[PDB]
Amino acid sequence: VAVADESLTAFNDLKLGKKYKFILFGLNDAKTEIVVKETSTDPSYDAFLEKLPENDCLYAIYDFEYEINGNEGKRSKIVFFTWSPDTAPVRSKMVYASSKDALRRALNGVSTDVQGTDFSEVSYDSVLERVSR
Repeated sequence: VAVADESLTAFNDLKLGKKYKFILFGLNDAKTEIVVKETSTDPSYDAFLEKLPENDCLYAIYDFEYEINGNEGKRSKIVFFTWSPDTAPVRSKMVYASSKDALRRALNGVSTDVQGTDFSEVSYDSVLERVSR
């Protein structure tokens, strides 16, 4: 579909400005474009997970910061999440699956990509392992 202008601006603020810790994107009612549904500066990973619709899909961008060690500080990588819970309607999964690339191709700067179908696939530990290793 079309990527709302607002969605790009929000990605750039997070990317160059650290303005938000994470952003939740979704399709509008008209299913014509990808808009931002929520933004947050809340650093707790649990506040992120509590916002993933148990029976629906969405796209998410999270600024994951972790310790690159050797007493060397932290590192931060932008993770793109595709959230398609096993319990979401086949109709939802279908439309999110095909519109994904429209959004994913427009966001320059993403390090990792995570496909989430259940909550354990998006736990702090699974994502840490994926950005670390």
